[PDB]
Amino acid sequence: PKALIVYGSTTGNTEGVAEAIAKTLNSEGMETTVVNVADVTAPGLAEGYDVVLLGCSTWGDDEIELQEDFVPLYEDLDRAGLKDKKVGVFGCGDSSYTYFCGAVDVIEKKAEELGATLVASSLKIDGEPDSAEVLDWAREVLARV
Amino acid sequence: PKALIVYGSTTGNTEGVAEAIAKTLNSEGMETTVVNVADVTAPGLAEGYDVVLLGCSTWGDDEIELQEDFVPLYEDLDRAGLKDKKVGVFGCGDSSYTYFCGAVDVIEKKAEELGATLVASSLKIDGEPDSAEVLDWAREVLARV
Ligand SMILES: Cc1cc2nc3c(=O)[nH]c(=O)nc-3n(C[C@H](O)[C@H](O)[C@H](O)COP(=O)(O)O)c2cc1C
Ligand SMILES: Cc1cc2nc3c(=O)[nH]c(=O)nc-3n(C[C@H](O)[C@H](O)[C@H](O)COP(=O)(O)O)c2cc1C
Repeated sequence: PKALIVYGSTTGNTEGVAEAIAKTLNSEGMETTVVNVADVTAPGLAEGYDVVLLGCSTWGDDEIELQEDFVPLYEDLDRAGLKDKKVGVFGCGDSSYTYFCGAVDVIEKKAEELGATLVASSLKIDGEPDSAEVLDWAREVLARV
Repeated sequence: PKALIVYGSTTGNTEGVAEAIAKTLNSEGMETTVVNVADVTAPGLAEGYDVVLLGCSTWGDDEIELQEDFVPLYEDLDRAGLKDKKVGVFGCGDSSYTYFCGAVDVIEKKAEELGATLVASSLKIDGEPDSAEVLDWAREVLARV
């Protein structure tokens, strides 16, 4: 099977989680392409992948701001081919702020409204990722695809 | 059975939806308590209710914000006794915005992480509330009590 990981990341945190997910998936025979969301467009993006993992950090002062590179994909996510596609959502944040990983909830709800199959409960990284939590999430995705 | 309807509303729209839902529930034999979230504190809020309906509009000048009175309830929602509780989420918004009722997305996701049972898909109200849409949702809730 093939996986796509698309991430929005300002300081590299969510990018590092994407890369760590991909290293496991690739090691377990699921060919995985990791791309900055800034470099993709929505139409047909999920077609041809058996699973798509969406990563996005949360920013904004006293608000949920999606990491800015992700917003155009969120706006047009209805064109990506997610109906009955396996999806998982992840992202970095920090529980000292108001809406801890709120972008992850916003993106996961839209995926669900668009008919995606959510492979696992979302991965919400508080601060610096722990390799155990990232690895177990990658194993859920593998088990479900 | 007893229903709690807790709402955050700045211009009265989600308040008016709360009242319309309550009319339905009360006409179908529930004892409904309606409260503005500005007047409550989180600890133990849900205790003794058969179903809890959480209503909140979407604000924020630039991005997603919960209606301001709801924010402290959301932040301390873990104290509200939602584990194994039947919950429904509703809210007003405007689909001209990027994040249409994004406060509903965020509250719904948190309620499920806290172990609540969602009794119905969440109700997202676009602009002026439609009485048929509200009534259909209230009847979905009543059938799960
Ligand atoms: C001004 C500002 C606002 C933030 N707001 C949030 C927030 O609302 N929720 C959250 O969980 N984390 C919040 N964060 C934490 C960032 O998501 C966190 O630093 C994350 O590691 C960034 O990931 P990235 O490098 O992939 O962009 C905020 C950080 C800053 C500096
Ligand atoms: C400044 C401002 C920001 C808003 N932002 C959003 C938004 O991000 N998403 C949305 O769906 N609706 C948004 N709305 C629409 C309000 O949610 C809508 O007017 C609603 O009826 C208010 O309900 P309330 O009277 O219960 O507070 C915004 C409205 C205003 C005035």
